[PDB]
Amino acid sequence: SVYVPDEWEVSREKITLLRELGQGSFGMVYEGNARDIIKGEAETRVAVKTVNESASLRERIEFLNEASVMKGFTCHHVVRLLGVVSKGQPTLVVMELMAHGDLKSYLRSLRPEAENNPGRPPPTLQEMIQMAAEIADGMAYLNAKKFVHRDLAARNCMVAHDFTVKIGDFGMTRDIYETDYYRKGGKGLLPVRWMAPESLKDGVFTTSSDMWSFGVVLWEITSLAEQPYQGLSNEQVLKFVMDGGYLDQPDNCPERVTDLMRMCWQFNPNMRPTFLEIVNLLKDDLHPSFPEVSFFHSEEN
Ligand SMILES: O=C1N=Nc2nnc(-c3c(-c4ccccc4)nn4ccccc34)cc21
Repeated sequence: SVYVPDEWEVSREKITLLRELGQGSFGMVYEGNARDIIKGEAETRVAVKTVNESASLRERIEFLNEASVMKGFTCHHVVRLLGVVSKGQPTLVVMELMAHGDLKSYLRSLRPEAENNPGRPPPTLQEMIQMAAEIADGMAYLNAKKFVHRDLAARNCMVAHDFTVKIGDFGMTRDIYETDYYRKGGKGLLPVRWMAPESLKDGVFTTSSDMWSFGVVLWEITSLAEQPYQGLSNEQVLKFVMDGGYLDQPDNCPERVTDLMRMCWQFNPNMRPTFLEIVNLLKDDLHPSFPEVSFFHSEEN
């Protein structure tokens, strides 16, 4: 419980909170305007995440330390941390704004019956491949930095103003999608419907179990984010998957996407593909901008 201010610290005076976006599991997230936060931009539309005002000083420290995990990361397909306001109150962290929010909420809005349907039809095959490659590229970047995500899921991806999908601001959906988590004392909140068998069995998270979860994200894309194993309880899901079960393809699932899921859900984790291998499989079928922005095509890879 210490937070030392660094080069990410920004003056509170630069940040204006404009409207609520939604409740993060630790506090309200707002849309804001930030002055002189990005070099070359006089002003930037941002998201800014806070703690609940009921939070202790130590909880604010823990919040900032958890948020700071993202400081090292620079990838087009991972949501970017822009600044921190730790001095005074309220505690703020300023993030790249993702205009269409989290991918689970977004996908659900595309259901024909949804009250908030934006008029956009469900994703085409080309759109799904594009999303898959973007998610896999962000994940490849993170895994290359020896970072294991542990909670890859549509709710933890975000959708930008230009409809690019990115790995979302980390750990932001435990309130809006609380039912996606099974609390198991000692282990904390477990996203059991997204977890690999060895993670369920042994509490082990690896890049190979991130790949398992990627398979489930593809399933959510093709099902418009139904609950995986709907109508099994959390304890039933945990046993089902440990015993070798995995998700059946949604109705009308495109074959190419089905095949990706099947690779992700191999029982032996050493047999699953890597994220770079996923991007390699998809590379010839993407927007022209992809090689300009991807980790996969970068000298860093
Ligand atoms: O934590 C974020 N970092 N960048 C973001 N961009 N957007 C949102 C966001 C969220 C949101 C996502 C997760 C938790 C809380 C709020 N909802 N939303 C609705 C419309 C437009 C944007 C958004 C959240 C973040």
